Amino acid sequence: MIVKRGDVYFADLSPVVGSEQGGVRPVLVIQNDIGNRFSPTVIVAAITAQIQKAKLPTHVEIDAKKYGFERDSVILLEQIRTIDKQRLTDKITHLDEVMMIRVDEALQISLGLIDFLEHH
Amino acid sequence: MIVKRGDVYFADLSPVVGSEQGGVRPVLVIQNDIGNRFSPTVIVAAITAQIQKAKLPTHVEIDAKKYGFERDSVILLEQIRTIDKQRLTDKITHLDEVMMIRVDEALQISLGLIDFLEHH
Repeated sequence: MIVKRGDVYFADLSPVVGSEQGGVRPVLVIQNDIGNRFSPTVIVAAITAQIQKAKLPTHVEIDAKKYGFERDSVILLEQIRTIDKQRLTDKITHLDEVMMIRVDEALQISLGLIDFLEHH
Repeated sequence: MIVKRGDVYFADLSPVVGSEQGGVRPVLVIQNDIGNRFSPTVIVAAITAQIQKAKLPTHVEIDAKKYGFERDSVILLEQIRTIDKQRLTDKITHLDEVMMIRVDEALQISLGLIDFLEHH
């Protein structure tokens, strides 16, 4: 119910079609905190353990040791979903300010809000 | 490329969970144009004709007459989704720069990059 931006929860993103990221996996809350408190829905970015290195400017690496993670992981700002809050299950961790500034950069690049080819 | 940021397509969003927007409905391409060229996925915002007027800062009105819609509609920047391109069916229209400026502001608000409302 009462999530905060920067929180990481488990969520089932299934069912999916084609190259949509499915499965029960960590997701990062990226919605504003007004909707996070008051809305039945939340906007999340999928997290994967299939890669550990950011290949693209829409990727942000998570160090497993520093956070709640079993494996070094990558937040995929190209894989964003508005999900009903019923999909969220247990909380895993909360990302710090420096991590979220990286997230904001990748998220703005993903959504064409700032330049893709610029180093910011 | 396939689609361009600002393109509006029908997309088959079914099935969904809870308060997620579903069905076959118009959606607005909001992913950057580099991703739109190369990626199998596209990021979109759901459009609804259940509401005609924007009374929340995450909402942008679409005038049907101007844009070749059947019914005046609202773009819901709190309802955004990465979908496989296979979900896109027919192109409806392309929103102009004035509309896309309003979208970008609604997206910044939705995603907590600027204040949700003006703070006294």
